[PDB]
Amino acid sequence: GPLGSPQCKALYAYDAQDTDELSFNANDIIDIIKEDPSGWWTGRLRGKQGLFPNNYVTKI
Ligand SMILES: NCCCCCCCCN
Repeated sequence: GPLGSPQCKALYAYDAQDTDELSFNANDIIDIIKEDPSGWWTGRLRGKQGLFPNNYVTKI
C-alpha cells in the first residue's frame, strides 16, 4: 500500500481489565488489526495483542 498499515496513538493510558484486552501508555503507537463496530478494537503493541477501547486513541 501507499501508506503503512493502520495505527493509532493512545491519548490516555489503558490498563487491560480482562485477559483478552491490551494495555498501553499514553502516546504509545498501536498497530490496528481489527476495528469492531463496538469500538473494542484489536491492536498489537510490543509483543502483545488484545482488545482496547477506541475512545482512548486517535487514528494516525
Ligand atoms: N474484555 C473485552 C470484552 C469486550 C468485547 C469485545 C468484542 C470482541 C468481538 N469479537
